[PDB]
Amino acid sequence: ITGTSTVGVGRGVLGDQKNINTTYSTYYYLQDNTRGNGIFTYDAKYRTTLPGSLWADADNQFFASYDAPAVDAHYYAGVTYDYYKNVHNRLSYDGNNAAIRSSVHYSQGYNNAFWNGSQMVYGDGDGQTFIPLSGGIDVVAHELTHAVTDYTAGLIYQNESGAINEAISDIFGTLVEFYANKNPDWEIGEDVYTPGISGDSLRSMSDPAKYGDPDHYSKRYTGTQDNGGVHINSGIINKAAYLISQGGTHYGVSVVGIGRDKLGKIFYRALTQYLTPTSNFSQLRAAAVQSATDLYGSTSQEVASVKQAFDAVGVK
Ligand SMILES: NC(=[NH2+])NCCC[C@@H](N)C(=O)O
Ligand SMILES: [Ca+2]
Ligand SMILES: [Ca+2]
Ligand SMILES: [Ca+2]
Ligand SMILES: [Ca+2]
Ligand SMILES: [Zn+2]
Repeated sequence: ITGTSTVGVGRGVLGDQKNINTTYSTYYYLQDNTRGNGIFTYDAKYRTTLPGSLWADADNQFFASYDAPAVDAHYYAGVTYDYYKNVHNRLSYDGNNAAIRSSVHYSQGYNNAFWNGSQMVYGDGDGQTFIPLSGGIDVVAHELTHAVTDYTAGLIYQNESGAINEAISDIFGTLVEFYANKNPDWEIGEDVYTPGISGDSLRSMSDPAKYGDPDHYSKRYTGTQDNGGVHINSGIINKAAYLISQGGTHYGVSVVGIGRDKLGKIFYRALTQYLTPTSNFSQLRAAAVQSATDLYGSTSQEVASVKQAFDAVGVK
């Protein structure tokens, strides 16, 4: 909407206070004009119609329970925008400052969040498996990274290309979590998963097998569930990315870590310059090797570590 840029204050899903960029015109709207062509957050009102209504508030204070998922969807979209702009010189998901739109309170008891090809969508969870999913910065950034993928490599959401698509979202969701630097880790969804269970998460990148996901190509899922295992076989690539950054020995293969920032540079270049809609895991390895070669040189430790990491997870 047309108005003037303002700064509200609210509390997120985990009870933390934060300032949010709003717009005033009669009401205060969750419309952040400071980033690209705007970040806009909507109320889906427990329905499945999208996007719902642009979030309007009478006083620019967002401390009600019902407000919390909107505060976090809006704020964490801003953090994710900042990460891509400041770290990768990418202006929003399309590289041209496309407006970022998110809807919260999607459906009833909905245990998921997703990018739908046009916008972000967040359920509130059922209160047992999940609390409102926008409370997880890694979840928000995972979603939005799907938008980046859609506009770049275009990885089809099935089989190996879909598992790469998912892993790319987990990698950058984690790197955004480190960027914000609030309790960062290599787990996915720990801030919103199972409020009644401490210390767990939806997935682990450092040890995917802790939740039954494969950590070696020989253990890949080959059936048809989950679009051919896109959230299962992602563990193989997540493990490789974790090893590139942090190092380790895995199935008797040693990997010298090169750190998160270089992981991000290598995978961002692979995603935006080398991957295609049907890339498989072997092609991802080649893309990462080439990206590291472009950035650091063919004889570099970075190239050697990328090769080590894919060797460790059985991808040639
Ligand atoms: N038990 C647990 N914490 N996670 C299981 C599911 C992990 C991954 N396949 C998925 O996200 O579907
Ligand atoms: Ca209010
Ligand atoms: Ca964390
Ligand atoms: Ca995490
Ligand atoms: Ca939990
Ligand atoms: Zn995803």
